[PDB]
Amino acid sequence: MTMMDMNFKYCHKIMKKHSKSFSYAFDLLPEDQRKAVWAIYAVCRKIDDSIDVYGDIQFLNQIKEDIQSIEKYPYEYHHFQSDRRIMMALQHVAQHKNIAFQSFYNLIDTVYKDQHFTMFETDAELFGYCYGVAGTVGEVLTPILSDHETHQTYDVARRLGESLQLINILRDVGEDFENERIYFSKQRLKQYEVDIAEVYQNGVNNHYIDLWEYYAAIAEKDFRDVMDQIKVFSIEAQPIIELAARIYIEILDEVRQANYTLHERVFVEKRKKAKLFHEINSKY
Ligand SMILES: CC(C)=CCC/C(C)=C/CC/C(C)=C/[C@@H]1[C@@H](COP(=O)(O)OP(=O)(O)O)[C@]1(C)CC/C=C(\C)CCC=C(C)C
Ligand SMILES: [Mg+2]
Ligand SMILES: [Mg+2]
Repeated sequence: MTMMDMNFKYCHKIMKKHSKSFSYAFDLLPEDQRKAVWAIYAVCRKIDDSIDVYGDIQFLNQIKEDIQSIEKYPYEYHHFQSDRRIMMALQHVAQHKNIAFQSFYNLIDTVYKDQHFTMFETDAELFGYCYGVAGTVGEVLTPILSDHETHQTYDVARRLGESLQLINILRDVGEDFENERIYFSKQRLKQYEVDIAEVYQNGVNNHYIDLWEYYAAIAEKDFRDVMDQIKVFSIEAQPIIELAARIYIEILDEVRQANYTLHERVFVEKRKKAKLFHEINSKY
């Protein structure tokens, strides 16, 4: 029951706490891959949460320097500046897998940027943001969840990450609005004649529903194209990745069934998640 085990179990704790869908899915991987996913998760979570620690970029620059120490000196003992437990585990993972460190740097730049948030002019900017926050995560995970990483593998993984993020945005419209974030593009908002503030005030309508469903068709189409290439991923990871996706896809029906409410976070019941997994296991 070693010190390293304790490091991973802490990372596990962070993921079960914060990520109900992805926890449920990725914990079903073999031990060595699921532990690698916990570690990558906890690093990404620290990066995403780092600003509201003091109020400024301090903890974030520490995280980055810790990651750069590992990249540069993967086998030396580091006195980590941010979170020792998470960084020891990432270092362990890096000694065994070809981590794309530039994908973590991309994620971190995206977090820096989001301080001076400004709304996206076009869907092209929005999709670029999706890459920064979530495509990158797919990239980091690639060597973990596939046997032989090629460009096709990274591509599928990126596309998956980016559509899960688009689903995320689609679940959290109202919550995001309260935090003075709107993610739909000004182009697409103007086109559908939608003022998010107005809809947060007055309830949904046919305009907002149409704009919401525009982006949903994009996420679902991207989901289907990923599923068609599921076989880039190792045989053990295939069903797990399919479940993670299906669960997050189900969030879209949850939004619908709640009439596109901007005043709560909808969710897929645990008992539903198990149903989807049952469904997926028959196939496999
Ligand atoms: C490392 C791992 C599993 C996740 C990343 C953990 C973090 C925190 C990243 C910081 C930026 C953020 C917040 C991104 C959003 C994750 C959901 O937020 P979370 O808060 O956990 O859950 P929920 O909002 O539902 O409560 C997201 C949608 C990206 C999901 C992308 C995946 C999974 C790659 C798919 C490709 C393959 C599997 C090849
Ligand atoms: Mg969360
Ligand atoms: Mg969100």
